Amino acid sequence: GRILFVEDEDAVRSVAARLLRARGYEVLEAADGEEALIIAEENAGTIDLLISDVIMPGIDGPTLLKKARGYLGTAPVMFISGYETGVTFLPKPIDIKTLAERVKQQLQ
Repeated sequence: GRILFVEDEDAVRSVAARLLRARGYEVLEAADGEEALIIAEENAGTIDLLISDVIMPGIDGPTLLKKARGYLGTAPVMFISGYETGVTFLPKPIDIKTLAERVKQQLQ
């Protein structure tokens, strides 16, 4: 499954991305919404899931969704934070077992 994972905190993003790759997903990482929007455009219609932090330097995750939803098609979207159809919310700190369960549910 091709996941676009948008998270400004490098160590949080990298852990989650590596653990998702260990489960067989392709994970395209972005550190901000402006990078994510370019990735979404260049991969339009091939992304299966967007996972995004809510509050990030630059545009927030929900604004990214508004800009990127067309490139994402019907892909589900999962927002994450320590604080439109197919939109879910997972609190931080992220538990990998729960993250993997939710990714699987949204993709199946």
